[PDB]
Amino acid sequence: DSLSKSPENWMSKLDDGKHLTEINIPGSHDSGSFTLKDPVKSVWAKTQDKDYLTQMKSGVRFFDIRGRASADNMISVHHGMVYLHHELGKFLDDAKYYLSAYPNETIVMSMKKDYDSDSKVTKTFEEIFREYYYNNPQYQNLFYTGSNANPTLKETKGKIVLFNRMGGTYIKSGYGADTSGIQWADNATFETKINNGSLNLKVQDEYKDYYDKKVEAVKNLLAKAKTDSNKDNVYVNFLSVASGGSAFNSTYNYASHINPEIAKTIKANGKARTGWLIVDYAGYTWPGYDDIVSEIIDSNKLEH
Ligand SMILES: O[C@H]1[C@H](O)[C@@H](O)[C@H](O)[C@@H](O)[C@H]1O
Repeated sequence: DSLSKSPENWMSKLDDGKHLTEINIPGSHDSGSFTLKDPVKSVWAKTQDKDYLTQMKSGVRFFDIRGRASADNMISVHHGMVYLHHELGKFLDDAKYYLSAYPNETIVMSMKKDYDSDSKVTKTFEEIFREYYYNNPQYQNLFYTGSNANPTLKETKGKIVLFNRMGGTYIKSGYGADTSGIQWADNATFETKINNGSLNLKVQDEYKDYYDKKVEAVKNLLAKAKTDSNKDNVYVNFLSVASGGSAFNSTYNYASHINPEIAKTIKANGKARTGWLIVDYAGYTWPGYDDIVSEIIDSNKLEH
């Protein structure tokens, strides 16, 4: 009866009546850094080792896309300064390709300008994205354009939904899609209203935390999500941290220690509300250890 035995289609099995906030959804942090292959330059920069398409087969439905405008018509996928060797449009095609395959899955694409734009560039990153990406003919059916604020799965089945960190946007469909974007606190657990007071955003993004204070920070959010069945609260709980949490040698190596541990909690809680977990090294499982993504998936309640 376990849903994650087949990660490619896990959503297609939920109740399309559910709001997407009410859906426990695994995500990858810094989703497109999988292209890094210099082991050295990789110690903190690399956060994933699969590609989008596998992340997807693997069960990942929240992607943390970091972008930089390198052209008025182009958004580069970056990790700060570090160009990650593809274009925004690399992600969108693979995703378009993928929903196209598993049409009853939905993806939440977060889009945050991680770096200043190149000198040629003139249009703002939001401008750049509203114009040449969201409002583009090629991606026309893919982006949820829906009127709703608490979008249902039924509504967004087959659509890339926006979790927008671009700031104020002239886009009206997705999460915090409105003129005042989403205020995000630097390095903190914090709460805000988005999409014009329709939804509350409760985030744990304490990315600077030392390793034990990180872990306590995710558990804290997870203990909030668990006992909150309000549709109008969205939870995004970042399991990723800087510097290995000051406890480890590499983001990979840090990853190896948080995920399994967080996985144990989630599993302890059984079928409860957990919100959206953003993990480094999504879909990587160490022999013996619980898998955070799988547990995320199996924490959902599906059929009575
Ligand atoms: O380095 C951090 C980390 O990538 C977080 O996941 C992101 O939310 C922050 O914006 C960023 O400053």
